[PDB]
Amino acid sequence: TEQLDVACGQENLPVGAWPPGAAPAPFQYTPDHVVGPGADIDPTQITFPGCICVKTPCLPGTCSCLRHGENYDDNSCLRDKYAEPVFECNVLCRCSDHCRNRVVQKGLQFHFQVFKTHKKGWGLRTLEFIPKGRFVCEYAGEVLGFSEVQRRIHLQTKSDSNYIIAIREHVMETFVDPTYIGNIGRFLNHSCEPNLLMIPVRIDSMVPKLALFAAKDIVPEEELSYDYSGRYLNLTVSASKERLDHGKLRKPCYCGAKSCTAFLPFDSS
Ligand SMILES: Nc1ncnc2c1ncn2[C@@H]1O[C@H](CSCC[C@H](N)C(=O)O)[C@@H](O)[C@H]1O
Ligand SMILES: [Zn+2]
Ligand SMILES: [Zn+2]
Ligand SMILES: [Zn+2]
Ligand SMILES: [Zn+2]
Repeated sequence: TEQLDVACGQENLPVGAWPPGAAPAPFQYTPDHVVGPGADIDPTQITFPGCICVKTPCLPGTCSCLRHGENYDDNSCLRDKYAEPVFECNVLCRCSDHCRNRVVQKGLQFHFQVFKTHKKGWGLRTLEFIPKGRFVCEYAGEVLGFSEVQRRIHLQTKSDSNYIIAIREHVMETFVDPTYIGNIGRFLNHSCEPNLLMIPVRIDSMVPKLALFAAKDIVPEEELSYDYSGRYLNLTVSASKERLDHGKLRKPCYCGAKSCTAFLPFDSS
């Protein structure tokens, strides 16, 4: 039995695996964050009451979800010292599901493929063109507390892929770990010159979605990457987004970028 869809039917579109007859190490798929040990906020619970727009579209000035201008353009592309927080209209907003401020919530819109890279283990690539600015995928998994993070990191062995990420927004802190239960974003490799940008996007919950948007046009078969240090295009003091690992060895980076630093920029413990 060859597993056709790495996402197990749980996303809008299947995600294939390559090469034929090869599959990544098993994990439990989830399209969305789930509660993990130490989480104090259930990421599935509604926290935000939404906007009051019902008679006319949600627009800046009148939509309490759009207090910092439109997040997205009409093609659903992300527009664009302190960073403006992004809120989508949510399950409680009475605007229609066509509202231009509903984008991450709509889910995957491209066909991706988990594939064996030359030196980085499995990665994720697109099988189709993705326009600059378009939502690509979340990085979703168990939402953990700080001590649980510490507990898991300290067990990371030498060949372990490291997946926990720490999001700090200035402090709101969110730890997401798709190691055991996670979505397809867990397969994104790091690049020193990546093609995705991660933005914390709030929808129903105070626990943000870690939404990756295309930072440039991405062509078919192009591998999808983001910066594990979270520095790429991160030009405010407001939001650090750091992948964590254990141990003092600096792991080599094989991203191939001209500005490669030669090391994978985990925050080590
Ligand atoms: N630019 C890069 N250079 C070398 N290894 C990388 C890399 N980006 C990601 N990795 C590898 O991928 C791990 C992060 S999880 C990313 C998916 C992973 N390659 C997998 O097969 O499941 C890293 O710990 C490292 O093993
Ligand atoms: Zn509104
Ligand atoms: Zn709204
Ligand atoms: Zn709306
Ligand atoms: Zn690199």
